[PDB]
Amino acid sequence: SGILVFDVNETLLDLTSLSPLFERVFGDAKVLREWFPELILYSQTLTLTGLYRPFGEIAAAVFEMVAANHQAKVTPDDIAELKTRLTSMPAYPDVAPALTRLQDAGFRLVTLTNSAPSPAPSPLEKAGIASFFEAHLTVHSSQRFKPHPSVYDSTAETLGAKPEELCMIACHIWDTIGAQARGWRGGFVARPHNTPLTLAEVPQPDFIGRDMGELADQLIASLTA
Amino acid sequence: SGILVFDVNETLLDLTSLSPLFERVFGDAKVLREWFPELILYSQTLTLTGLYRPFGEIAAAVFEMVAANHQAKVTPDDIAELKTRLTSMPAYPDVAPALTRLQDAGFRLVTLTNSAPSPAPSPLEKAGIASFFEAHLTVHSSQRFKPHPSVYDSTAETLGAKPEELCMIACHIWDTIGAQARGWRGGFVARPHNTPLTLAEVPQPDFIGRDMGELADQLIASLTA
Repeated sequence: SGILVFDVNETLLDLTSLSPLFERVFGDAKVLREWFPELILYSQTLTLTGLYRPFGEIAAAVFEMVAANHQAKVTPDDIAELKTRLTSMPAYPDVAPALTRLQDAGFRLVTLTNSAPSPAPSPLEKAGIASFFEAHLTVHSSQRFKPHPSVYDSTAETLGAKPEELCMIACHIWDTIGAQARGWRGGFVARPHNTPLTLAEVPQPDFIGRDMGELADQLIASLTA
Repeated sequence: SGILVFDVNETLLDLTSLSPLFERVFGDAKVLREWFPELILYSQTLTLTGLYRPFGEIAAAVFEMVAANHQAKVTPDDIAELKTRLTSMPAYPDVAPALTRLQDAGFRLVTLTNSAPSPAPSPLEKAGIASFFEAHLTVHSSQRFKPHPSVYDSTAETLGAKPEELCMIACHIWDTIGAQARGWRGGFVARPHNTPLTLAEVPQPDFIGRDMGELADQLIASLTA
């Protein structure tokens, strides 16, 4: 049927589980929606400038920067808590059922994350959904972050797959744009606080679902059309 | 003496002048600090994937996306207002004095912006500070945004200048990182809600000021130390 390549943080695992840390440190859970795009921004800046550091180190550095920007106090224990929550986000309840149906439909399932290879147990293992996937790939071998082309290309090469066989699944349009620019298909799942970007000559996702169930429905239905 | 290459939006011109629009549309002026990094994120995503649209178009599209993320209504009026405000930000009071001091100390002054060329009068002309600068450069001919190396390289090329003669000045650490990776110096001015990113292996700015006056102190001091 094809190979479905899933983004992990926010797409499969619930980023809003971090909200209490932001509520406490900043007095405002909404700062999550400042910090996260700043993290992605700086990951792309390092990539563009020829620098690489593991994603989690950037996450901590950006948390400290955002703290400083809000004049909010941060301790070594706050950073520890950030690590704890970021590496242990629970799976949305729509995930295990959707992955089950995609497997039943004959799709091969893979993950691809900006996060560095993790000591066991990984975030996916802690969430109890790691075993759905035949491979768990990361940006390690590319030393560059999404949406750099090397990331998708090295993934395709690793899987022995052509672009036409692959579909990148994410709640981040930057990730689907990245994959589609390399000739993959893109499937967008509309997690809270994520919507597509409508901009001329920027590719729109091939599939859109309001949640993982609906996206899976569309992926499965497109097999019979 | 050297050439000082200034970022424009937020660095020289006051981005908080947009706050009332965010207050009206979102009920919360602080959404400025979610939209702006999303805008920079998407500018770098387009650059990484080989796509280009003018910065203002991205700004509008990201405004619409952030609005949708907040379930906030957006009208054509709001979009025209964003355009008007983004092209009419006033100069901070500290700018003209700092530029006068730097010019009188013998520095050559240039601007470099992600923003596309405008018809006259430019935002810098309207703000009354365009005359300090010998050149006004943009990423538009490069069709790539900061911090892509092409931006800084094509700038040095246009000026007929060597990297050792150039210093990038910005309140955005992504911009200084971009320039320093090309062997320019970097000068950071700490505009409200901007602070440096402390990350191993990523160069710190050569010069740091809490305002343009303090940064100019440091630049001027470096001439005879």
